[PDB]
Amino acid sequence: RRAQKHRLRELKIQVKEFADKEEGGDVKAVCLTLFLLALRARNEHRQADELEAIMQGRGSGLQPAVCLAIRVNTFLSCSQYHKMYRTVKAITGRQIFQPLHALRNAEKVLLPGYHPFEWQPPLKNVSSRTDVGIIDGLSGLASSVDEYPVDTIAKRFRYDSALVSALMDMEEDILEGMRSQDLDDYLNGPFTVVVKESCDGMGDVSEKHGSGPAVPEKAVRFSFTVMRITIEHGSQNVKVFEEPKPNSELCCKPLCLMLADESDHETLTAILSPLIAEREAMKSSELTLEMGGIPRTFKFIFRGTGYDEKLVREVEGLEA
Amino acid sequence: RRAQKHRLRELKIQVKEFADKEEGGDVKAVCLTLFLLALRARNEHRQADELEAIMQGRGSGLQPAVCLAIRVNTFLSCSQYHKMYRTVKAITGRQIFQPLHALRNAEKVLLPGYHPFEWQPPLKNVSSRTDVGIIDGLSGLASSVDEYPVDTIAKRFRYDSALVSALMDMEEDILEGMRSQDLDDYLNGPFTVVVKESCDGMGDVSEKHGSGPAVPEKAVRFSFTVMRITIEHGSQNVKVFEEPKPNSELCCKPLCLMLADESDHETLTAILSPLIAEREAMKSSELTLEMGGIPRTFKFIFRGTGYDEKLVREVEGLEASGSVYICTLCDTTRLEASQNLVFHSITRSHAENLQRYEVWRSNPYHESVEELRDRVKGVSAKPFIETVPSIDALHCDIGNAAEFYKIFQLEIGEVYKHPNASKEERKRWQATLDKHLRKRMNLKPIMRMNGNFARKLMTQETVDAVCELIPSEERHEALRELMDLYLKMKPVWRSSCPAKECPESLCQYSFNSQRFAELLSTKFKYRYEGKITNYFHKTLAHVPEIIERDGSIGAWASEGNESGNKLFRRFRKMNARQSKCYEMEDVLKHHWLYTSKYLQKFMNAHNA
DNA sequence: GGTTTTTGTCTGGCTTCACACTTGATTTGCATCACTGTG
DNA sequence: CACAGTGATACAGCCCTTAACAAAAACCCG
DNA sequence: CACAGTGATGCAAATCAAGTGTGAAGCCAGACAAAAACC
DNA sequence: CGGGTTTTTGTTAAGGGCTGTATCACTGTG
Ligand SMILES: [Ca+2]
Ligand SMILES: [Ca+2]
Ligand SMILES: [Zn+2]
Repeated sequence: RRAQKHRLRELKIQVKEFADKEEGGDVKAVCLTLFLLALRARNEHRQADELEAIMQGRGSGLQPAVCLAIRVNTFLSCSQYHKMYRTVKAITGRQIFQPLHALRNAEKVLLPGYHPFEWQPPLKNVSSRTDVGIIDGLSGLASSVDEYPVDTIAKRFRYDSALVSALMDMEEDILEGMRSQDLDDYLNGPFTVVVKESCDGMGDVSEKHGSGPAVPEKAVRFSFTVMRITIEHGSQNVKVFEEPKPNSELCCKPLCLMLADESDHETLTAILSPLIAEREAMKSSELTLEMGGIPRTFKFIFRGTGYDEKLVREVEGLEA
Repeated sequence: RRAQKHRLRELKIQVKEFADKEEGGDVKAVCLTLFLLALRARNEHRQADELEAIMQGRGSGLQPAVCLAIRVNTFLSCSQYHKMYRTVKAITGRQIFQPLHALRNAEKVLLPGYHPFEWQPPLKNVSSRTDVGIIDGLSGLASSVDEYPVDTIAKRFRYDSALVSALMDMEEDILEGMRSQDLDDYLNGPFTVVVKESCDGMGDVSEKHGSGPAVPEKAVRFSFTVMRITIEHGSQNVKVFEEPKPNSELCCKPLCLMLADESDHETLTAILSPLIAEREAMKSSELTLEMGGIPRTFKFIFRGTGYDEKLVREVEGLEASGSVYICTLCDTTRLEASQNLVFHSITRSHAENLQRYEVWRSNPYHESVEELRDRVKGVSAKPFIETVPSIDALHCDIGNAAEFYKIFQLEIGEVYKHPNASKEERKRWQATLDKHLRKRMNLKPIMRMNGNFARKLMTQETVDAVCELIPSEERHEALRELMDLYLKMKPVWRSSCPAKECPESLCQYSFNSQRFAELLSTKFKYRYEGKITNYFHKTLAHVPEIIERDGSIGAWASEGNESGNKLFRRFRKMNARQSKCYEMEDVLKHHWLYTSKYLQKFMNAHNA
């Protein structure tokens, strides 16, 4: 490297002084172009195509989004992925899989708290901030010695931000659906979105050791799916996206996981009150989101169909 | 392509004149150097390495062996690997990975039954064929409706085939160790191989649907691992290998997997008889096997230590498990063991148990039931598996920790002043002990005691948190000193090399044992007058003798077999066919592939 | 209209990739089989 | 002293620019 | 009428290795000649 | 045999950016 730099001590100087004049000072692009022309003069076309793919990250590389998709949908843990990446490094020599920090950087885009959303009218009792991530499910429940004892752990997502992330994960799907029925592409009619929220407790979940309250060995999950999305066109309505597998495990997007008891009622109400408040506030509100270069509005219709009979009774008044 | 030549016309002239006058005339090469310099300055070393690889010899494409190694060690299943390979191919273009059929072809080298071998003394009662794979564990037992009913599903490797597969998987480690010992390389002396047999029966395995016998919901695994390999040189032998993690899940090798009850002696013996026949046949023979192009001979020394207390009682011939004869190494009654607590001797063996069964059956002296049992020292059944006298470290620790838990539960109630207590009092003692244990050291209450619970409860903070609930001070000091004694005792029978990393502890074990025994006999007369646990008996009597006889206690423990049991459920649920007739075979093959070591060095290529 | 950029061509000569036929010889892809797991 | 995870976080290693100087290996010829 | 596995088996589709003479395409030489977006 | 010339490789310190590994309290099969 040092010998090449010392021999090439001037060539960089005049190529950069020309780049400052002809282009602006982008030495990498002009050097790549000159290499491509040199290869063409030497008559290698497949090699030039491969180099172009490499510069575009197609011939190799496996972009971090693709690597994260592989790791997540292959049910591979982070440590196992690191082992596989390290051994592929050592053997092949190139970088076929991306590093864990790159995966984690690409992770933040899909998680809630990255896109900007504005409400009109603003949601009642819901903050207008657009960077809320994983918040405590207790909603700041009083946990001193003087009040009702708390023995639950709950991490939950704000309902509106979670809906924004779920809608943005299917941006291409919504565009394709709107293209399929020969509608426009920049149409910004008010979308009508129906969401099936399902809550069901579990049993025989092993309580762990470690610092925390006397947590019972029961877990209650809250989740929602996006069933269908429609736009208002002309006098009637037309569907854009319909889930082909409504009962699959790939559509039951989680919302709020608390390791509490289903039979216990006070803690259940305390933890699930904020979500119901947000849902009631959003029942009559309009969500604005920058959907692929054109702002479009959203509407929400909620159906609580995914409850078993015992929880339905325990919630909606009925006894036993 | 054409509209970009008129920015480069005014530059290629000086580029090529410089190349002619200084480099020699090459333009593509000098531009390669310039582009590498620019890319490395821009901090695009990934692209720089890709360009270097593509311009140099193309290293694209992984070997089927390394693909299989990744697929097995990264805990992956065939369908997930297939979709990973499909997406990688479809996106990258070139086929970096290798297909499932190629991986399946490449995995026949490691599985037993593909390499040639022979025995210099022809083994008795077993075929010399060298192309046997997974053979039925039932050994062709009669399944006719008229015969004794069968309810077991067993798939099994032949013992010598598994041994030769393991040995020439071990081949390159053996060669590397031989080089590292400053010896020759092509020497072919009588190798001695020491292997460890571990057997344990599990529970709560979910029986599947489908055609098959009335199989129970219990499983028994029979696994072995290679510990030491030695070869003779002049007047001494050299340690050609030594297992670094004898208790890991990467060393125990599955050999015979069956779904049968541990205590169902009928089917247990029915399935394990061929294994003992093979062990007896090959315990007095010699194996000739090529090793890197040069034949080498193998001797075998066989030891059984991976057996739990109940399984030793069942297969060695002791009464049931409780009896009055408590130890599996010495013939001493529970009361006599409770009064002596110090001095004993290891005096049981498989041949002694066989002859004692012969005496019990024939009754050569015309004597009654009680006196005959007294003469036969509790042997009331004929043994069928040879096991050496040893101690299972994990179960010993678990039992000792449970006993200490009960001692704390009693002491927080001061039973020494209240000889009579009620069930409500005992329940309240248990509840307060659990609450304060949680509050102080933060352990949840459990009903079956684990080993992590043992390790966390065997601390000084434990006796601290207990004694802050005991009003008296004499109990405080007694518990503290007993706890210190136990912590000084534990390292000896839990370390891989007791004679290396714990010399002072090993030396002081005897004095600590005497102090512990007399402390119990004096300050704990309310628990240990006329009765003591077999695990305390073992720890206080037999551990130094076993150290002197063997070399280490704990390297032969059942930690590896427990880890294999952990792997068994994962393999059954994600890496095996979900049918009652092929699941066991698939689990056996995948577990053998995982425990293979040729597929493990590939994932440690980063240190090369 | 001026100015600059962007494509187009010119003929002889060079290299570089695809194929024209045939017969095997592999490698690779995907459907089938009776089952599980969370209730 | 069971041993291989399990994932987020933070610090260390390696390497790029500036520019002038220093230690070291290969031929030429008196 | 849940749905994503679970791995071995087996047949069908795809790719290729062997022989040399073609075509078909990209590019090199330095120079001349029309379209198109800002004034 | 050794200056003399030419070429190869490294070195000093201030910053930026990617990459690798140790650390934290825990898990499970018992
Ligand atoms: Ca349920
Ligand atoms: Ca067991
Ligand atoms: Zn004993």
